[PDB]
Order: sequence, then structure tokens, then C-alpha cells
Amino acid sequence: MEAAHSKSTEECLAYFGVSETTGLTPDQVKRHLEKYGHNELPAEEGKSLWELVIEQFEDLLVRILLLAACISFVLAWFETITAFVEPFVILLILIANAIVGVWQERNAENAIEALKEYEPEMGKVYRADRKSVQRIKARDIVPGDIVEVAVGDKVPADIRILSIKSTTLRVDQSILTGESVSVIKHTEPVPDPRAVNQDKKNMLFSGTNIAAGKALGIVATTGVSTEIGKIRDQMAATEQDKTPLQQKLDEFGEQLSKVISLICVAVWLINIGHFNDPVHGGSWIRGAIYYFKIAVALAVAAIPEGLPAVITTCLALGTRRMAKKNAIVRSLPSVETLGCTSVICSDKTGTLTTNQMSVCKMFIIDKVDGDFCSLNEFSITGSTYAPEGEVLKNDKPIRSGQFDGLVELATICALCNDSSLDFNETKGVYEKVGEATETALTTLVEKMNVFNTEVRNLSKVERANACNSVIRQLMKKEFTLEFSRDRKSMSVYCSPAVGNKMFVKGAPEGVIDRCNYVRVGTTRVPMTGPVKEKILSVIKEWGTGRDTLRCLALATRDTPPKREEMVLDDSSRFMEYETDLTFVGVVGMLDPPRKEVMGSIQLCRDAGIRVIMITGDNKGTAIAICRRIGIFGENEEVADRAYTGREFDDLPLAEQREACRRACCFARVEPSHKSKIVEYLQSYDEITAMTGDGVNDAPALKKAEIGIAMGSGTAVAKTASEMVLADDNFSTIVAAVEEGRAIYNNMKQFIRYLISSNVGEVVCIFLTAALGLPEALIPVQLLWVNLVTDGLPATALGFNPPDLDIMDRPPRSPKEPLISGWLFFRYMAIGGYVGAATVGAAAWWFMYAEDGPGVTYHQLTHFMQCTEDHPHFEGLDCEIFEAPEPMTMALSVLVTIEMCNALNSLSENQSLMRMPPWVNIWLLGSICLSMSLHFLILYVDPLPMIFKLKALDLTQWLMVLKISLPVIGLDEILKFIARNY
Ligand SMILES: C/C=C(/C)C(=O)O[C@H]1C(C)=C2[C@H]([C@@H]1OC(=O)CCCCCCC)[C@@](C)(OC(C)=O)C[C@H](OC(=O)CCCCCc1ccc(/N=N/c3ccccc3)cc1)[C@@]1(O)[C@H]2OC(=O)[C@@]1(C)O
Ligand code: NA
Repeated sequence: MEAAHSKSTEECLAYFGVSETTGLTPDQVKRHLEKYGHNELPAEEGKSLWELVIEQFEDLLVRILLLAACISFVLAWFETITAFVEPFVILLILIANAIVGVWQERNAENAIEALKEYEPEMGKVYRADRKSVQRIKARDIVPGDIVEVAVGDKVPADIRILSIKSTTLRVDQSILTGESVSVIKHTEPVPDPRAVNQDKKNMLFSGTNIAAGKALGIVATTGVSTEIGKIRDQMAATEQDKTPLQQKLDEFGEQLSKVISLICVAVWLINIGHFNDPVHGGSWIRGAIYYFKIAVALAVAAIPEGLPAVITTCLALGTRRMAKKNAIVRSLPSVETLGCTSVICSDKTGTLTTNQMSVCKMFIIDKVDGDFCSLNEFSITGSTYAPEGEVLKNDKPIRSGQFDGLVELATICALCNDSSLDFNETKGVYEKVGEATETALTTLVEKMNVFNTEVRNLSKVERANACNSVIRQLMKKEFTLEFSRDRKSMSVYCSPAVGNKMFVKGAPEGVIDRCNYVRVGTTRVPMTGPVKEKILSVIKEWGTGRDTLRCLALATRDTPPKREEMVLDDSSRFMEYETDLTFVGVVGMLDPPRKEVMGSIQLCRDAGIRVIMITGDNKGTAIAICRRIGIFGENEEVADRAYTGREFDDLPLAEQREACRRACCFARVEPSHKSKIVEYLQSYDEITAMTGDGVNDAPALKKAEIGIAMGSGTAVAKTASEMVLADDNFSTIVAAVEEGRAIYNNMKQFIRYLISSNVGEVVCIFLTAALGLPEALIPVQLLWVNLVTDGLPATALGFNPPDLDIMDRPPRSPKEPLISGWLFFRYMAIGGYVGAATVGAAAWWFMYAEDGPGVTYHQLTHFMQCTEDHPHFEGLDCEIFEAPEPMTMALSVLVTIEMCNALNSLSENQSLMRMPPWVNIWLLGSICLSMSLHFLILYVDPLPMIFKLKALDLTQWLMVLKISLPVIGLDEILKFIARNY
């Protein structure tokens, strides 16, 4: 049954054809099981380790490296023990990344799997095969089963309550909405078919816990058809878009594949003269090997092997840094999307305010005389739940007992209240026991002390519930009509130890409309026009004005109906029992905003981040609270920038999307509205942060770019969110967004640094193949630089001091490329220099170097013909063309250039003369280690044979410096162009 809440208990039994006493027959269970399936959510389609490994090798760049490794293995097979080092190192990189990926997925947690912790293992049913109850597996429960639940039981399916075998039935529905008080259930049907779950007073939802009582019911839906099952299907459908940087890697990969292939065509076209080369000759087996080991070098030089290690280590350190600021980020790639947040949708009571109620104002009727009227407004000091306060009128201490209207006012707050106070010695602070708005009333009557009781000598524990207990002795709480959203009030039936009385509290409009009289001290006066208008006017002054208070109308029924003429089980008749009331007074309490929220809203204004408030208050107070914390101006018109649940649904889908682009406040939203607002924001390409703390909020948290859960929220809300606020404070979001922009600012820099190095390395290898020179750089050397020599200053670039105007700029566009425009031309000139500096360095030692054999450029270009001992050759040893020394010139030039290029990466356009290189201390320290590591591989005896290197003379290093140092001069010239032109 889709709408079993709207059907009577007889209609539900008639639908399935099951008796409440006998239960489903064995043949009915057979057919109901085949029709509706088993009472369980679908299992996770877990990927195999093989599936992950394939995923690791699905990336094009990884595939290129694997191909290069294979070519290297073959070349090593047909070539010195060092030969197979190159294949192994490449493979080790790939293997490690895969292991990292596998570990990441294993650590990852799935919210849908979390939903299964709310699936009980067992369930109690009544079936026709046995007379007594049967405790079967909850998986085997089918719709139409007669199910019994009691205290401690977890509800196994969506159950329509048939009969409550106890006095009352209280259910803990906290998994749906978060930390909440138990809800009373009944058996009468709910008229509205489109009613929300909060109003389904006759339904037991799967996963909830029975707080107290015992009832018999009939199963309405099972599996994915339950309310918790519908939420799973919404989460399954939600697709997680790749972070902008992840998409850029996909872009950089496919564009790099085109350049590598076009270079292979370019080298073939440049060396097309080999078609006119004679046929007889052994240089063809050497030629194919020459271009194959250049292809391996071309792949290593193009791919930044160390970039993922530097990226994942900067995000991991930023997560530890955010954790000290109470921001628990779960996914590392989501830190980039955190700095890109454009709209923040936040709840109020948990995040924007402290959720610590306290009565601040109250008024009782002072005098009614025809058209004249006067009230007795009061002020209450003390913002905590402690009974330490003072009642004031016109800022003057008063004794509350001297006013008779306050005596009846306090008895309502003490009796029409299900909460209490309690003192904790481990913290020395009075704590809350129950609802926050009800605990404020118990604290209020303690500050009043309307009976002038002596509490000075009472202990702190006794002081907490002392004046309340006195009032509790005077009257006897017979029964309680619980709160319901249709009448928005609750009442209690009391008798003395004079006839009986009823004390009512609730929303002002509903309670005052049911008042026919007005309490004036101890007398009674009929409710008239000018009195009701004076009362309702002060209601709007406290709820809409600067006070932003939540008002509660308090009334009594001096002549309640007879006890036998009342039915305490019909929740629909509760409003009829709460009629013909006498207005006593109104109590207004404040949910104060946090201290750091007002400044955090202004930081979002300076950073171009829009804040949207989501409350449960009426539209008048929600707009008033927005004007208080800074969402709206005090005199700013907000006719089309604030909506409610009914207002938003009464709009067509066209005007709903237009409303979400200008709205900054949503009051009393339906459960589906959070996911609808996210989609409308995403339709405008907004990066939306959404808050929530229950399974109801779980689909909206996954749909939003960044779900934000509460540290005190449910486990499902945390597993569904990208960030968890440890202190539930809204300011943690702004601090996490600020840190997200700061991380990406430094992250943008070392990416450009490592990428520009790969550009210069390719130009170096393209010049080697286009001219026919010996290999100036070997893939083993390039891997050592791209992983270690350049990876250390890249990590150091992640610690660059952040800009002082980060929160003064609009959020970054996700489609903004890292390198484009004039910067794209810079790294071409820089890369064109590195490629020419390294190739020219190795060609120097071969040609103009005194320490090295002078050789003609033709000989160097035609060095593969040395074997002939041609007359064109001078009989020079052919082994010279394989000498180690020249590869050290190209390597030391490349290393020193990247050390200089790392200094130029401290700023995009600012000069080093203006922003000095010693701004980042970690960058200078990383350069020292990287250079020392260069000497380690140059001098420590095992390493240079592995890297095919030899030490350089003090004269040779000066040649490296005069070739590498002009990089700073070249890059400063390019920076000087962007600044002044
Ligand atoms: C890398 C080396 C070379 C030689 C190359 O071809 O690079 C070109 C290239 C692909 C781009 C271009 C480059 O084009 C040129 O330089 C053309 C010069 C021609 C000169 C001819 C002289 C005769 C770029 C380089 O030109 C310059 C001059 O910088 C600029 C730009 O690139 C980026 O902005 C970086 C995004 C990073 C994204 C983040 C990222 C993180 C980790 C990554 N891998 N982790 C791995 C780990 C393990 C395994 C594998 C990977 C990869 C990326 C782009 O145009 C880019 O193709 C694009 O679509 C843009 C918008 O991305
Ligand atoms: Na999400």
C-alpha cells in the first residue's frame, strides 16, 4: 500500500485480505514474496580488485607509461645489469599508484551500505501457521504481515499501526530527522494522501526505534518501497561529477596523446631523407632501437610522474590543517571544489544559532475597558538554562508573585511541559532534558519564583527543578494532548489536590483564534476586537522586529469538557478540546545566532559567496533573522528573495528555477525541497554546499557538490557528506572555503612548475631525434627529476604564503584553465629554452669541451656511422658517443634550470626583485636537498652507473651555470611584459 496512512485499519486489512488475529496464511506469504520481493535493500555491487586495477590502467597517460615500460623491457632484453632498471622503475611507479588507488577505495565508505545498519536482523510476526508470535528474519517479512513491535525493537518495515496494546506508543524517528524527541503514535487515519512523514501519526517507518509502548500493525511496504528505501533509490541515481582538476587531467591526457603522436610524425617527416639512404647497412637494427628508446624517453619526458604524489600530499596536509579548524574533510579531491563554493545553503537552529533557547520577553493583559487596553510586558535576563536570572519591567527588578497574571502564566509553563532541567557536576553547567523550547519554560518559571519560595539555601541540583516542583504539587497532570502541526498547539488536563482546568500552549495565531475570553489578573473578560489586535500587534513586533523572538501563546480552558466525553486517542479531536479558551499571556524566547556567524556572512559577501538560510520558522521571523545576521539589509526589499514550502510549490517549474537564483531564505521547507533547490542552483552552474543531519537530508547531501554534515548528526548523513563540522558551526564552512582557495592557489603553482618541466624535457628529446644526436637525457634520469629533484620544490611550493585578498575575490570558475593566454606562451619560451639548453650542454662536451673529444657536428649527427671508422670519422673511439660525461651536462643544466624555474614559480607575474625568493623558507631548503641529491647520484659509487653519469669538474659546473641562470632573466622579462603591458 503506497498510501496506507490515509486508509483506515479496516481498509488496509481488506486490501491484502489478512485477518488481524490469524495473520497471513502460508500460501499468502508464498505469493506476497514473489510479488513484492524480500524486505531488504539491494546489496552493493562491489568492484573486484581486478576491476580497480583495470581502472588504474584505464587512464591514457598510465597506458602510455605501460607501453613505454614494455618497449623498455624488450630493449633491455636485447641490449649490462643496469639495463633492466629503467623498465622496473617505470613499472614500480604504476604498481604503487594502483596500490594507492586500491587502498583509497577500500578506505572509502558508502552511505547506501550505511543505510543497512538500520535494517534489523529479526522481526516478530503473527501468521496463520502458529497461534503464538514468531520471531523470523526481517528479510522474510512481506507486505500484509501482522507485525508486533515493543520497546527496544527496531521497526523492520513501513507498518500501518492497527492497535496499540499499551497505554501510549512513542517512537524514536531520529534517523530520519536527527537528534529529536520521541513522537506519539495513534491508529486513526490521516486524511491527506500527500502528507509528509512527520504527519503520518499512524505509521511506523523502517529503521526507527520504539521508544516506549507496544503495538500491533500491518506491513504496508518493504524493501526499496519503504521511506528509507525511497531515499536509497535517490542516492543510487545521484551521479558524482568529477572535480574540475580531475576533468583537467582527462583533458591534459587526451591532448598530450595528440602531441606525442604528432611528434612521432614530425620526427619521421624531418628524417625522411633516410628513404634515399642506401639499403645495404647494419644501421637499421640500430635505427629501430634508436627511435624506440627515444619513444620511451618521449613518454617519460611528457608525463609528470611526480605530480600526483605532490597533489595528494598537499591535500592530505590541508586536511590535517582543516581538522584543527573543526573542518573534517573526508574526500581529498573535494578540497578543490571547496574553494569553488558559490552558494552555501545552511540550516539555522544547529549551525547559524546556538540552539539554546531562553525566554527574553513576556506580556500579560493588564486592563481591558471597552476600547481602551493595556498590557504588562516584562523582560527576563539570563541566556542559559541556568535558573540564575531576573524578571524586569521597564528595566526594574520585580517580584513575579505580585502580578496574578504571571502566577497563571508560570503554572502553564510548568505543567504544559514535557521537559525538565538537570545539573551536571562534571561540567558545572545546568543541562537540558528534552526540547529546547520547553526547557526554556522550565528555566523561566525558576527565574520567576511566583510563589516566593526560598531557594537561596537550596543546592544547585535542587535549584534546577524547585519552583517547577512546587507548581507540580498544586495540580495533577491527568493526561496530555500532544503537539500536532495541524493545530500547532499542545495542552494538558489538570485537577487540583475548584473544577478541573486545561493549560494550552502553541503558536499565537492558532491559540488566540480559539480564545473567547481574556485573563485580567484573576478576573475574566470576553475577548474583543481592540484586545485581540493589541495582542497580535506585539506578536509581530517580537517576531519581525529586531528581537527576532519565537512567540508562544499561553491560554487556559476554565470550563474543560467532562472527562468521560473526551476520547484521548483521536488526535483529530484535540483541537476541539482546545476551544473556548481564555488568553493568559504570550512568552517569547530567542535562539541567538553564534558570535562568529555575523562576520562569516560578511566574508561570504566579500568573497562573492551567496548564503541561503533554511529554517522551520514562519516567513516573517525567518526574514527577520536574516536581517539580523546580515543576509538581508534592515530596509532591503525581499519580496521575491524569500519563499516558504507552500509558496515554492505553488510556483510553476519555470518560476521555481528563477526563484532559486535570487532567493536567500527558505522557511518551512518540504523534505523534497533541499534536492530541488540544489538542482536549480546546478542548472545555473552554481557550486552548491548543502547542510543536513538526517537520512532525509542524505539524498540532498549527495546531489549537492559539497554535502556538509554535523558532528552530532547521524552516521548516514556523515557518510553521505564531503565535510563534517566538528562543532556544528557555520563559521567552520567559511573557514574551510577560505582554506580551500588557499590550497588551490599554491596547488595551481607547483602544477605549472612540474608541467612546464615536462614541456622543456620534450623539446630536449624532440631536438635529439630531429637532429640525430645521441641521447642527452635517459628515461632513468628523467624519472629521478620528475619524482624527486622537482618533486621536492613542488611540495615546497604548496607552502607559499596565501594572498591577503583571497576572500575579497569572487569564487574561481571551474572551467578556468591552469595555463592559457600569455602564460601559455611563457612556458613555451621557457620550455623552448630548457630543451635547447640541455641539448646544447651535451653537444658542448662532445664538440667544444677541452676535457672532451672535439667532434664535427656532422659526425655527431651521423655518429651511428662511427662503426665504419669512416674517413669522414677521425678514427675516434665509437664508445665516446656513449660517454657518460655529456649526459651530466644536460642533466645538471636541467636540474639547475628547474631549481631556478621553481624560484620563478613563487609568483605568476610579480618580479623576484619585488617578491624575493626568500619569502618561502621551505622552497630554499628543498632546493638545497634536491641539489645534494644530485651530488649523491653523481658521486656515491653505486648510483652513477645506474643513472649513466659521471662527476663534473669545477670548470664544467660554471658552464652549467652560465646556461641555466639566464632562465631567471628570461622569465623576469616575460613577467615584466605582463605587468606593465
Ligand atoms: C606535457 C608536455 C608537452 C610537450 C605537451 O605537449 O604539453 C601540452 C599539453 C598537453 C597542454 C599544453 C602543452 O602544449 C604545448 O606546450 C605545445 C608546445 C609546442 C611547442 C613546439 C615547439 C617547436 C600546456 C602544458 O602547454 C604549456 C605551454 O604549458 C598547457 C595546458 O596544460 C595545463 O594547463 C596543464 C594541466 C594539468 C592538469 C593536472 C594534472 C595532474 C596530474 C597529471 N598526471 N599525473 C599522472 C600521474 C601518473 C601517470 C600519469 C599522469 C596530469 C595533469 C594545456 O593546454 C595542455 O593541454 C590542454 O588541453 C591544457 C589546457 O591542459
Ligand atoms: Na555530494
